[PDB]
Amino acid sequence: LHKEPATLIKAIDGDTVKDMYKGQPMTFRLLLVDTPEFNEKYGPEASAFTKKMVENAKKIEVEFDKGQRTDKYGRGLAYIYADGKMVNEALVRQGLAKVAYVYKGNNTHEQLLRKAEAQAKKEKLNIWS
Ligand SMILES: Cc1cn([C@H]2C[C@H](OP(=O)(O)O)[C@@H](COP(=O)(O)O)O2)c(=O)[nH]c1=O
Ligand SMILES: [Ca+2]
Repeated sequence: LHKEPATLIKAIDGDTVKDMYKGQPMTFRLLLVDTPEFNEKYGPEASAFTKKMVENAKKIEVEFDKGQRTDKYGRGLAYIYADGKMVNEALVRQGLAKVAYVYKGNNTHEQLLRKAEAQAKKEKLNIWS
């Protein structure tokens, strides 16, 4: 896998962000996670966490996996990095997302994320509280 450049257009919610990628706007859905909807418990906290992480970064990157790059809604499927730190992993490590939507052949970072989930659970953080 490799990181590619993008620029934030707009944080959307805990697991979606609108970035410009190769000069075109697109909405990215974070691989391998599920944050609560805004209307749900922890949903606002997830949205706020992702927003601050992407808005504060000097450098946003996208990393596609080995399989599907868009989902059925035309959303990009990627791991997103903010100054080198993976947003997907950070959300899981803080108990603000579950590991979810693990489809075969776009699951390169599954075990990293699962390791983070286990530690969030041990710490009884947020969703695990
Ligand atoms: C994360 C992810 C979601 N999806 C689709 C599955 C779900 O379809 P359904 O909408 O039919 O439930 C939907 C969940 O995304 P959200 O959690 O953003 O709603 O996105 C993928 O197809 N591939 C992915 O890697
Ligand atoms: Ca969601």
